[PDB]
Amino acid sequence: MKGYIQTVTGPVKKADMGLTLPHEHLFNDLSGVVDEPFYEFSHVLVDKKVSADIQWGLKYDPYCCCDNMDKKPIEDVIFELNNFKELGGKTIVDATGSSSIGRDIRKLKQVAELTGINVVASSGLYIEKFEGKRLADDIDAMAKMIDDELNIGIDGTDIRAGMIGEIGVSPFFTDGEKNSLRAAALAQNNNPYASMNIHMPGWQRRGDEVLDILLTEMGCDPAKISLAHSDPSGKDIDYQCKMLDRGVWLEFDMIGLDISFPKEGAAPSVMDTVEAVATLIERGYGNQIVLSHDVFLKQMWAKNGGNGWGFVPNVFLSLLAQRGIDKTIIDKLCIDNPANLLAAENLYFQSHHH
Amino acid sequence: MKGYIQTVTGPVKKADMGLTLPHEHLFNDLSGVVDEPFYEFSHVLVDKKVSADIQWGLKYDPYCCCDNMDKKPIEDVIFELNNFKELGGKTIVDATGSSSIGRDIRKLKQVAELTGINVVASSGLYIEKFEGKRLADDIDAMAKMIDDELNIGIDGTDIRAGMIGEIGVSPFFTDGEKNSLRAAALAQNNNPYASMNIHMPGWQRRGDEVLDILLTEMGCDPAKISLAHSDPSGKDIDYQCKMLDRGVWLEFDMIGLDISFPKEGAAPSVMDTVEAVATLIERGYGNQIVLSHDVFLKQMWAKNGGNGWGFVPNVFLSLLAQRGIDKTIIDKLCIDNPANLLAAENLYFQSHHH
Ligand SMILES: [Mn+2]
Ligand SMILES: [Mn+2]
Ligand SMILES: [Mn+2]
Ligand SMILES: [Mn+2]
Repeated sequence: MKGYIQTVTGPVKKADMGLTLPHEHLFNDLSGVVDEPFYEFSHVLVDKKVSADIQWGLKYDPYCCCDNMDKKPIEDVIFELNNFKELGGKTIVDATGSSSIGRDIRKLKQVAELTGINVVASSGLYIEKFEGKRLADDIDAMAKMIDDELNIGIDGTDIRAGMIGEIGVSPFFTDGEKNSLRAAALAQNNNPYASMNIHMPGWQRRGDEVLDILLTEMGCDPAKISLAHSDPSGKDIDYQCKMLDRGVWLEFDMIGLDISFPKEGAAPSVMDTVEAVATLIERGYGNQIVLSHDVFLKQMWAKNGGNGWGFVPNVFLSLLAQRGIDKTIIDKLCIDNPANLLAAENLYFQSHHH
Repeated sequence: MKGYIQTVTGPVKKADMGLTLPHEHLFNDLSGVVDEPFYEFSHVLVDKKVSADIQWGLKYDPYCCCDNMDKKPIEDVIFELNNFKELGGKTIVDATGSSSIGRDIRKLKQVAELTGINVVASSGLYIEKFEGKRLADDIDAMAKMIDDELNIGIDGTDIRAGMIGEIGVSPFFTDGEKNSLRAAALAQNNNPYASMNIHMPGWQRRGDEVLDILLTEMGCDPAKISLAHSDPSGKDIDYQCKMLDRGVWLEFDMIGLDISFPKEGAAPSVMDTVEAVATLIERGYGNQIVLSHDVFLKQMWAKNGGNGWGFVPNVFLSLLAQRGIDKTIIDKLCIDNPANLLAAENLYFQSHHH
């Protein structure tokens, strides 16, 4: 009851969230993991500024380009956000939950004030590759940190997070990552409105072991848990329905990503995901799906020839409609659904303790 | 023997062609078939100038945008060509073979002179949708026209074509289109160095009936025939090998196209085509494959965030190398192969008659 989201400028009631994107990165910095150029052509990308003129290459080796991986200028973030705003965009979640990946709580507040968009910050440790020993801390300590960031503030400020995540599960699902997941669960069970977004290794099928921890062991409310990067398992209907049957949300947050990673594999096409999401809706699971773009690289901005933050509510929703999905469901996918995931009260834990 | 290509500034010997793109459009104009906006979002595209900022939409409804479909400014063509030149690009084929689709023989010559790139013009009637009654002419008359454009010149000039094509076979393969194919065959059999490029309905499997006409009926040299738009049949190995076994070239000319057409279907991904082409090479057919981009819309230019004319020799070739194809074959795919298709002498017809 009384569902709401804690934004960077205060609480917003569930009914007031409107068109919402539940998994994006407004301010992140991946500067400490620029990769060496992977291919013979990649060397020319390395020191170049991201623009439309190098999409040809960035779509095959995004991580070799320093600029692509560097901090995001506020001017550029606001320009791209004004795109979403023009379509009736009202709320956006920054899933940059850790200093490991450049969370910038003060710029998030700045952008909310300038644009009037509801901006939700996150708290959560990422994969061991970025976090190192931070995942080896006591689970209670890690949980306390997340609890403080949700209820008191971040980085010495009074600006609070509204989501737990994105919690890092790597393709190696390390013992530290498992510890991190347990800490996130403890924090969630102390915070009646907080959803938990899990970064999944999308080209793997690790959902059952993740949910054995969150659901079976830690006793979390499945309706407050979302599995990120579900997109690359979209052809695997049996796996996806198995997860949905455990009561969690599947998040297709790579819509319009349009990049091939030299290691981890190539992102599904928009049409691939249209078919997956449409088939899940036909199977009765429309009320358990959320959609986003996971903008996390400068190449993804529309001003650079990427798809930006308008693509899901404008293009993808139109594609679903052409595929014959009913308008009533389509209208829920980017409004009611993310509002319920992010803001509905937990059914198992309705008190916040000290 | 003595293989060569007739370019817009004169003959170039086969050995001097270098890095060659055998299927592109430098100057074309599709202004008379702008489609109505297909989707709810498409209306904003209609009157906008193509830029990186509307790729989001043009990738799903390219033909509704008037600017995208209009004539190509020479400044823009030269900028994009200088990209290819920088990679050692030496020769490019404009497959705009008809006034129906805006062939501009004088601008082709202009660009060759300004850039030093060997530019090959084409002669050939397109699909009935564009050509109408022009396909209902006497086959001998149609053949004479193609013969004159190869040997005397185009549009009152002394600038000649060097390729027959792209010959229009629509998804309806009309009687007119069949007539057009026969005229192209007659012209080829009178022109010992001219290759014939057939626009195929790529999401269909019409190759056997096309080749029954060209090969069985008209007696053409299969080694001078290329089937365009083979890309969307790349998963259909049995069909593709059946065509290759008849001795013709398969052209994968949609590499880096990255567009979904609302009717005809979505283009294969670059990685899809990497796998198809690699598997054909592993099957022994590497000497029967050519590669191109089919740049035909302003959205495809690199300056707009498309992949431009550098993508095949830079990115695709690197991808094939990562997939473990041998360098000796990779070096042939964009040099020896297109030179042989375009410039080798016909084995069946070695005299030009009047
Ligand atoms: Mn993630
Ligand atoms: Mn993310
Ligand atoms: Mn064509
Ligand atoms: Mn073409």
